[PDB]
Amino acid sequence: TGRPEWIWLALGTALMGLGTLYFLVKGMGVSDPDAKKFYAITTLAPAIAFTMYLSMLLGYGLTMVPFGGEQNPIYWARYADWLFTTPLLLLDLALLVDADQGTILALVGADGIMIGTGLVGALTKVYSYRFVWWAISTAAMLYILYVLFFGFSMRPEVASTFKVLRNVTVVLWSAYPVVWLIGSEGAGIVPLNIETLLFMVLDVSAKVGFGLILLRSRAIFG
Amino acid sequence: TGRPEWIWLALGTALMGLGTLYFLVKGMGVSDPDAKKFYAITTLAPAIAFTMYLSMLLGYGLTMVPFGGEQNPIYWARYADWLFTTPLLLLDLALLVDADQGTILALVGADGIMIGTGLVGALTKVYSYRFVWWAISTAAMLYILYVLFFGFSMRPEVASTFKVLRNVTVVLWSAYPVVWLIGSEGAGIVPLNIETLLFMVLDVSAKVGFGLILLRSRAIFG
Amino acid sequence: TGRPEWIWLALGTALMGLGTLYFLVKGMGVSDPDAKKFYAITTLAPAIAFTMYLSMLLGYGLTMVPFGGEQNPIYWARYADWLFTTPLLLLDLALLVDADQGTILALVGADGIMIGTGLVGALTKVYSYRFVWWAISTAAMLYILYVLFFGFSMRPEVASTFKVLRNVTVVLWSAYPVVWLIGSEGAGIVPLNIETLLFMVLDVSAKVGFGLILLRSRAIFG
Ligand SMILES: CC(C)CCCCCCCCCCCC[C@H](C)CCCCCCCC(C)C
Ligand SMILES: CC(C)CCCCCCCCCCCC[C@H](C)CCCCCCCC(C)C
Ligand SMILES: CC(C)CCCCCCCCCCCC[C@H](C)CCCCCCCC(C)C
Ligand SMILES: *C\C=C(C)/C=C/C=C(C)/C=C/C1=C(C)CCCC1(C)C
Ligand SMILES: *C\C=C(C)/C=C/C=C(C)/C=C/C1=C(C)CCCC1(C)C
Ligand SMILES: *C\C=C(C)/C=C/C=C(C)/C=C/C1=C(C)CCCC1(C)C
Repeated sequence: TGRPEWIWLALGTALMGLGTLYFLVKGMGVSDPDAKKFYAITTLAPAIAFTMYLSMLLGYGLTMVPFGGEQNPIYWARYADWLFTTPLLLLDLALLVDADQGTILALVGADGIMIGTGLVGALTKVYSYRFVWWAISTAAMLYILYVLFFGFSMRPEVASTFKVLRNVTVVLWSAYPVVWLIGSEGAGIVPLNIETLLFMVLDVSAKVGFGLILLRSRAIFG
Repeated sequence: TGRPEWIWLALGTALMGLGTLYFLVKGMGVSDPDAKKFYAITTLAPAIAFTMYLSMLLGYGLTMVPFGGEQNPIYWARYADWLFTTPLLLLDLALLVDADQGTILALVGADGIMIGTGLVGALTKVYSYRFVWWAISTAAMLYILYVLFFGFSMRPEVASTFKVLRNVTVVLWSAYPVVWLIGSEGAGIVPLNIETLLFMVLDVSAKVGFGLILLRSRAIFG
Repeated sequence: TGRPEWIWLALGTALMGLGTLYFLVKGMGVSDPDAKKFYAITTLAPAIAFTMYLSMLLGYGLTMVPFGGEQNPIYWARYADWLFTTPLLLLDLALLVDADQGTILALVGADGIMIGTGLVGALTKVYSYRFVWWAISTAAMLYILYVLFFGFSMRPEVASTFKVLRNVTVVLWSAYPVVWLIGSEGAGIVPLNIETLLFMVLDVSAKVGFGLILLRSRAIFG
């Protein structure tokens, strides 16, 4: 359509949907409780992602925010996307190590403050305050990843599995605040169509790729 | 008032409130844990429903959406209603059969995508895309009901109880996407005042009736 | 800034942030599960509160509502604040006595109807209906506190601890609907800058003070 980033919203819609289906069919048959939790958690993300990517593609997940002298297109559906799918990722990581509730409660709460303050940053009309919200949202993320290491006697399956998804996690998660800071929402260094592609690349890798790495091990079975 | 559907919003407000009270007084005395969960879940729905029906009655739960050449009155409070009360219904059904977490997580998540995409459909200005959101929301519902049967060794109390509320569930739940598709939100086949009545009839039967069928058995006691 | 209540939004921002930090550092080291839940719950509130107080301070958490012949400044971030932090308080109180799920589900649900209908009251343009929402929100709160006493064999630690925070709870919680009713949102008896101070005084005492009373006892340790 008229928006150059359309192609990347369409490709991400497509990869999120083909990914959930894969996951659905993959999930049919399974009857292991625990396994019935990663499939759930793991399948729902691009499931939710699918709808949120489609809401962007069709234009619903978009709003205009004025700042720095203009009308900046802002896809709030991302935050609705992540606010629902980041704890799924942290729940998959959490259940993985068997985290006590107090820390899981601490992770999703920092999580909604992370997405929550990320979304506040996204829609704040005062340019310099956008970077205050980023800094608090980055400190919460920066907080979560700190727990993601020394925040916690596991089986060598889930654990080695835990190294991967955590390292893929720091790099992936930390890449998100850099793309925000450099794209149209932040300094405006990188064009929205490139930022959209970077986010869809992280989202598909986060949703589908990270998905394709977790459930393909017996780290998930009880 | 000026809106012909007012009478049905007022009657539903009334039946939701008299229903929660019934449930409240009914619930006082009870000290069985499990039983303390159906009363909770079961009472809260028309409790929440009451407030959401009243917000419609008083006009707050209403917004105007342009499409197909006009300003269509849209009661978003329904989705806020269902987004909060449909998992209560699925939690009552779920706890009922004792569903593992992975499937309960899978049901509420499809559930918020169901209400979530239903609400997206409801407020999307592009007429043909409204029917795409309906189709995904119907596929999630269509998904949930599929689990509602072959998605799972129970006592003959909860189980026979489970036949009822599930069958009342498929017919009730499946009636909702038909009323949406045929009313003002969808094809506009049926007037808003008739659609409102159908929804309030399903909502009262869903909230109060379905309520009046569950807790009046020892299928709920531990 | 131009708003006289700014000073109180700035002080509350500050006290909420210094308070979470205190709590964070206090929380580092702890490895007791249960204790890892009060710190979580307890720390997150002024954590969330911090961001919501800052969103008010910077102007984001504010909207204008017309009624009684004018444009009344309304800080919706409070409800987003409380909707997220009141169940944390009730979870701290709940876990404290070890409440069965049915009642905890019943408390947060009345809770979101309390904040939920409080927020509806806050943004309703019809003046007399604002007081209907207050009355339902007060009845839910009035409901929660009723459970807060006779809504439930505990250790003399958590229990005596329970007397305090509950009594501090009724007075604190009940003070909130009085400040609402008397401030700019309600009868307009008390100026917004005084109402803001009263709420920040309750919020800081609720978030930080109530915080500073709970975790400083072994009522929290397992
Ligand atoms: C064969 C299997 C395992 C999966 C393929 C199903 C297709 C849809 C989504 C999965 C695609 C690829 C794996 C995810 C990995 C990535 C790091 C995602 C970023 C790349 C984006 C475009 C490149 C191609 C791919 C989408 C296959
Ligand atoms: C006597 C008991 C069990 C309940 C009556 C309390 C009143 C309020 C709500 C309950 C009403 C009726 C039972 C619910 C069943 C229905 C299928 C609802 C649809 C009907 C709507 C109008 C018809 C009358 C009734 C509301 C009694
Ligand atoms: C020394 C410790 C325990 C705490 C101090 C850290 C500072 C920040 C927040 C804590 C402040 C005070 C305790 C909370 C109690 C109150 C009833 C709050 C209302 C008072 C507001 C202003 C008065 C001063 C104080 C904020 C210290
Ligand atoms: C969908 C999956 C992933 C893991 C999404 C993760 C996204 C982030 C981790 C976001 C952090 C953000 C922060 C830290 C800074 C401001 C805005 C963001 C929301 C992009
Ligand atoms: C309040 C109780 C009940 C069971 C509500 C159930 C409602 C639905 C099941 C809705 C499904 C919808 C779908 C399937 C299609 C588009 C829009 C709806 C939200 C009405
Ligand atoms: C942040 C901590 C506390 C305990 C906040 C508690 C707030 C209330 C208890 C609010 C009740 C309200 C009611 C009862 C009446 C209408 C509006 C309010 C939301 C202020």
